[PDB]
Amino acid sequence: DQAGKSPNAVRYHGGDEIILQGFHWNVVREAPNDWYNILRQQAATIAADGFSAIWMPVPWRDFSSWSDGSKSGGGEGYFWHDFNKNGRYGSDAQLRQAASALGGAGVKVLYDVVPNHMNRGYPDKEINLPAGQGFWRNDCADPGNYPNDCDDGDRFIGGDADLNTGHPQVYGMFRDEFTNLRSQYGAGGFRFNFVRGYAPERVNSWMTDSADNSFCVGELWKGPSEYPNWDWRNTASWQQIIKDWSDRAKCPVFDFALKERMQNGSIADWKHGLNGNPDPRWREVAVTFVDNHDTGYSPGQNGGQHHWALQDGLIRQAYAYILTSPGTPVVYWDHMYDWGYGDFIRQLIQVRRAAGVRADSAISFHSGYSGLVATVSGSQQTLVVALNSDLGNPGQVASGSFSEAVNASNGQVRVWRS
Ligand SMILES: OC[C@H]1O[C@H](O[C@H]2[C@H](O)[C@@H](O)[C@@H](O[C@H]3[C@H](O)[C@@H](O)[C@@H](O[C@H]4[C@H](O)[C@@H](O)[C@@H](O)O[C@@H]4CO)O[C@@H]3CO)O[C@@H]2CO)[C@H](O)[C@@H](O)[C@@H]1O
Ligand SMILES: [Ca+2]
Ligand SMILES: [Ca+2]
Repeated sequence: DQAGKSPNAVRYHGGDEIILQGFHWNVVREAPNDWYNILRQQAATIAADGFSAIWMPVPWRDFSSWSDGSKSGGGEGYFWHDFNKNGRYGSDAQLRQAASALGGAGVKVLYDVVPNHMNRGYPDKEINLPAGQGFWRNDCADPGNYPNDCDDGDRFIGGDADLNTGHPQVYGMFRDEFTNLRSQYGAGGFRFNFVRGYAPERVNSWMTDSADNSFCVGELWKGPSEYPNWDWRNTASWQQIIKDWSDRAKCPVFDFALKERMQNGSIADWKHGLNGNPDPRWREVAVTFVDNHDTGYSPGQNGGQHHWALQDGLIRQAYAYILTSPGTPVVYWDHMYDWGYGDFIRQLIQVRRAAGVRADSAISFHSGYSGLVATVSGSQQTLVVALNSDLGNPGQVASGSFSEAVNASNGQVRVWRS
């Protein structure tokens, strides 16, 4: 496991990670207080499957609850009240055991952290920040969903639970928790939630202070149309928006550019995500995914959130693409362990590793065939990927001797190695 910073000092940890998203939306409902036991028991399996890191749920206890019609939720971690680890996923003791098992098996543990807001109204919590001291966004005049003097980012819905992450004392509080997670809970890095809610630069500061050499990823989900009309971003590509955040936070960013193309474009257009960018400084910072707990379905209740879910007919194609291309891929718990795509994903992980494909590997797209046809220059081997294509043989598009590595869904998914 190579472990440096990119040529632009972005914390991609060598550019060779393969991450497993360690949970789905309904875990606290389906395996109440048992999740960490489940991960401890699966640790060896996860490690054997080929994952170098696991994205853990928010460790901070969440006893929130909400409901609007048919839809209900809470306790998943995004509306935590204090840093106590005895939450709905399991106890502090179980977390430590879980993190120890994962780490023991060579899997780095990445924690999901929510610095933007907290469950302000929770009657029994260990963290109580009073009003009138500048700890909250609403300690200042709050016009709309725009930075105010108490919060240099967007607000979460109403903004009444938004923290002034820039307040010396709030910053310091998060800083200390990140260091704790690293020193007693075996953190190898963090997944930053709702990155639109506070300054990119603050993420860099936090990383510098607590885990400079760790892996980090930011969740920036905000389209061009969400920026003000006078902002350059209102007319920029999804790629430029996430790339800009990454340059400032010095952390890799979720490829929402690729996700938007998977949802709205044709398969041939998948070449427009950040990870397909001809400049390695651009594609190496992309953190690719097919679905997550927000965008995809989850076993259980209401099918989870499914805010921007990939149709089942493209799941295999979607995984074939992210596992064989540049950037850093993320595999969704469910596709891997619930829905039966596990064997298929296992195969591709092996292909990725044997070819020596990494964050900055070169990718070329071929224009003369239907579907998506790409040539990937791994450090060990060259890959020819043809998805929903009429391509006849790898030799039509690449020089060399190729063997078939993957052939699934009636040739809709084909991968060849040199
Ligand atoms: O006190 C502040 C606000 O509190 C109340 O908000 C409720 C929401 O109405 C609920 O829908 C819910 O919010 C969830 C949200 O549904 C869920 O997607 C998740 O959101 C994450 C998401 O994973 C991710 O995309 C990311 O970008 O950030 C989001 C925020 O972390 O988690 C949310 C929190 O559980 O629950 C909240 C709070 O209970 C109230 O209705 C508001 O008016 C009020 O302003
Ligand atoms: Ca690494
Ligand atoms: Ca905010």
